[PDB]
Amino acid sequence: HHTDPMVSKGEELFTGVVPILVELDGDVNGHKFSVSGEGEGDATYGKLTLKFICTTGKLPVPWPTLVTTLVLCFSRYPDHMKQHDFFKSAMPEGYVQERTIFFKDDGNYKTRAEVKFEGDTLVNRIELKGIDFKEDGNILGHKLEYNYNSHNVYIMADKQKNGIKSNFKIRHNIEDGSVQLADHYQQNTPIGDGPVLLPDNHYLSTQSKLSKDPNEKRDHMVLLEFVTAAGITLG
Repeated sequence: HHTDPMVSKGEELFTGVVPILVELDGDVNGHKFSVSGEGEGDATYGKLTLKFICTTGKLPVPWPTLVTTLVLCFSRYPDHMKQHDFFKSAMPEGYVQERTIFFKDDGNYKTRAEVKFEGDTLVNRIELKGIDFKEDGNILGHKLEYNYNSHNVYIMADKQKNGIKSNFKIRHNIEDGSVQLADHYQQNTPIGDGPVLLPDNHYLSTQSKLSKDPNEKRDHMVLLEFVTAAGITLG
């Protein structure tokens, strides 16, 4: 029950708990790897629960560096901001999410993902290419703590592309107390030709907890993530 049928369409796709599939194929400095993830999203609470498995053995980069790569349609948009929810409005046909992630004093990830429904399942299919990493650096050397700092991300409309853009900084904690900066540049465009909601500037607030499955012998990450939109006030 929103007065905007365009909003009603997206809210209906995401009521209740929605199953999620993630499939990633990566290549970082010639180390090829794959990751499969499964879980559930509950967009009413901006809540995601996912378990990822490296299906090619040991992950050649640290799990925290892949959190942002590995479904913003599950973000909680407050009622007064639902007319700005691009991610759900592009569903079910979906959207393309592209990033370049610059690791300060190290290499970069380039990622391309298609996020869309396959039946009732929300699917995130990703290709990742990483180049120019130091083989003894914080990434290829696995020197980052297994956690994730909370942060806020500014979202802007990209009118020319009928989508959105976002640039933001992730600070990964290094095992010695320092931080490893990951500068994200992001763009999202609809897969379909139909209309989407293009947003006013706002931000997404995110918190993530990383854990392990004590019964799991494959290299894996359990992820609990909350994402909530904010920065537009209800006067």
